[PDB]
Amino acid sequence: GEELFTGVVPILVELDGDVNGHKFSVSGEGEGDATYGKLTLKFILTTGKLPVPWPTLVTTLVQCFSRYPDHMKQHDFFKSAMPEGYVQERTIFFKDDGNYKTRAEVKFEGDTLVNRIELKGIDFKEDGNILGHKLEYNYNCHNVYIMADKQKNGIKVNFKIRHNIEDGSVQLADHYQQNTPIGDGPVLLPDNHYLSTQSALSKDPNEKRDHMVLLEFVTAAGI
Repeated sequence: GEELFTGVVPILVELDGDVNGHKFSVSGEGEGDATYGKLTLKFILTTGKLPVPWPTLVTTLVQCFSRYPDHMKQHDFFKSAMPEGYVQERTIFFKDDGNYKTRAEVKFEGDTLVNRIELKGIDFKEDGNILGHKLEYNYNCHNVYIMADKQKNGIKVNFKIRHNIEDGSVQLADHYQQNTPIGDGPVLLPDNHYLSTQSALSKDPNEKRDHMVLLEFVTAAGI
């Protein structure tokens, strides 16, 4: 698994979502440098209207591209799971608003690491922060504490996101995630540790379409 990320690995992201009955589809393209922990990615609205601000979809739209220093390479579940992949299942709640429920399967189609997603979002208020587009186009460093689940030969990941709002307030969003290998073969089940995470949103000055340009850095530590 580790040996498949030695390089700059191309990457594709297909998203299908359905927020309060608002169907859409997104389509990301970019590479990933596991060595540098580094993601570069253009996103693209392919079908329909976007009922949600992009920062909401960030954590949803490849933890196998996290940098693991040599002394906890024996903790890198995401990459051992390869090339057959893993299932990443999340529910995100939004304090005093709705929630997303998220299934996705991540794996190589040949040389291309593919991330294909179902999303479904319910009980968002027509005049709330989310559907109202009340969110500062930005993103803050976050930590992702990763504990094991021998029970389901997988991992369990608690973290929260502080979405900046236009007012000055914050729209927190509690993430409950569990990752399980698609194949049947042995994986590395880490000791307790986190991933320090950095996301920078931007725009293509030459893209008429509704898109996101995203530079990420994910390094591990803690151990």
